[PDB]
Amino acid sequence: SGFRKMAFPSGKVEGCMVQVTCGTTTLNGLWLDDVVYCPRHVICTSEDMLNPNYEDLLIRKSNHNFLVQAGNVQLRVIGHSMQNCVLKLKVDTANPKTPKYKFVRIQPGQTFSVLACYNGSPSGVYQCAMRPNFTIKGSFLNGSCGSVGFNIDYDCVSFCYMHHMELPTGVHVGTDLEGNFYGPFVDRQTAQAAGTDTTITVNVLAWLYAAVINGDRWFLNRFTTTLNDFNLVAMKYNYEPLTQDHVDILGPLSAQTGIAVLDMCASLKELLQNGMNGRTILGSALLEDEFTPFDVVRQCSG
Amino acid sequence: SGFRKMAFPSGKVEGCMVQVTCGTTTLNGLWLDDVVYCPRHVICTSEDMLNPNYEDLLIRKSNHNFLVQAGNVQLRVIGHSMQNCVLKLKVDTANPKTPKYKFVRIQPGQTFSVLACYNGSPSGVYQCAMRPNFTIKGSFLNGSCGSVGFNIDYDCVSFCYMHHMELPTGVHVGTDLEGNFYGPFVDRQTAQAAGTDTTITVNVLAWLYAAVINGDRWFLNRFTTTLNDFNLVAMKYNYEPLTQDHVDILGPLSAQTGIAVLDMCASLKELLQNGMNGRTILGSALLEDEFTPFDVVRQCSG
Repeated sequence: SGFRKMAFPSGKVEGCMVQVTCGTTTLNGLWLDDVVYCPRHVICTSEDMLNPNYEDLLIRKSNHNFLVQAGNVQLRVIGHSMQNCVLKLKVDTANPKTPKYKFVRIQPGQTFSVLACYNGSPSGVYQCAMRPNFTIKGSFLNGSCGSVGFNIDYDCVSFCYMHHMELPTGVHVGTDLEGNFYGPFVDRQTAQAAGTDTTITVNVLAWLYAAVINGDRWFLNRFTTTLNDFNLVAMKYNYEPLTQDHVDILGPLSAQTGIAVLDMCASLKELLQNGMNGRTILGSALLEDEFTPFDVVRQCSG
Repeated sequence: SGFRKMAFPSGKVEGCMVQVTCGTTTLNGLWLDDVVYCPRHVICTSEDMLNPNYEDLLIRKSNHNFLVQAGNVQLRVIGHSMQNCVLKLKVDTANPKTPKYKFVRIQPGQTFSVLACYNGSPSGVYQCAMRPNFTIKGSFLNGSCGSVGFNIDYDCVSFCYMHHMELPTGVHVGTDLEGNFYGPFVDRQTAQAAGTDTTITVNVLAWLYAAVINGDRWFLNRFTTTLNDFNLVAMKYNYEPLTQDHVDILGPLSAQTGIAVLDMCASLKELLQNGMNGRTILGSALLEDEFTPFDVVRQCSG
């Protein structure tokens, strides 16, 4: 037992991380087969980032302007291409360490592991959620751009995130591996509004189930509720509205615990309206929304 | 910016994890050079764990009773030995993936990454602290025994923990890699008292520094305190007493922030006596003690 915010083992991704240099700027890239993926702002000076014309800036670069280094190995760049906001550098060598992989565009509220890297070298791994407003609350310093987020499904690494920018607000934004930003953001150093965030209700419910499974039951109450009544409270507290799809996803956890989804909603309602009276749930004094129903089942069944 | 509970990249450790089977019991082992390390209770039935005589139980085993599997590879066991509470199985092949490594006995209050494994396969990685009372609050299911905790220092993996048991209280206990338990625990299924825990004060101070660095400054106050006055409050709140060694370790963080250690102690005092008034610090509604001063500096300087 016990419940931890758990990342995926990072080895498979560690083998794909490289350093990419173009003029003065250095950041991380992802080396899969004979392609290196990295943020296209690797081609920008710090002055350029105020208002870059990426097409013009890239036209001034040739294959040999891109300096790609895997550990001490140098890769030879034989093609370059811009797809949305990623650069794809064709290199002459297939990464011997390419895992089985897919590129996926995750949905807001889903979770993934981030391997934070600097200069193409891994620093740490942590689990995080794509917020409803498509930001992430990460740990990313200068040089972390191009670090990637992923999930693992048996043997297969599903890459879902490439880090591009820190907003002035301190939250993080980035793209899928086809270079499309999550959310309304652009790769330019301007004020950008993320817009209102909300709490991922189905994940909070999943974590309350996790808590019941682990012995934390103090929040179970004698009430129930309706979907529409619960959603009136969700709206007041800036929780995402609960739908039947969410109810369905919680089914297995409802079955394991013998607690009906709508009864758990009633417990949650009481916590929203009354707080936690200084108590804790799985060591948190707040309601945790960074576990999905799948995260909880994985962790509970090994 | 941003501050996350960050594990070390696990690849180097993933390559050393194997499955060890002896009679019916299967758990994880650590394959380094030509030795496999695993918990000695791999030789126990579930009945044996009430009161095992490990010497007698092992005398009934031969090299060929130990079934060691790395992925699909089978290792051949050519020697077996019990050191304290670990078994050391000599195998005929050196692990080609042995990283540079050391075995270390960490001190209470230090942190490490855990690669949680089942059947010799990695499931997840997370960061945790050795509690003052030498337990850990992990996520460990049946089959996770032999999973290991580690730190990485450049190229070198310092293994510090092997998981052995879940206490009835739900906390986790284990050994260093020489097989000596941390704390007063034994590898027997009996009630075992962990004894009073306390909060790792120097780590809470380190995390308040982390918060200042990241913009969370609301808790900075106009007071200061003495070491002895602060320690009178620490004792009341079951915080470890602060010493000058701890003050010294916080020096670099005091320097970066321009906040004297004793002034940060005064902020902490006020939080202990007044709570957090429903506020948060780095997204936590509680005082976090699972970051060491070194953890904070690593994360702040990449």
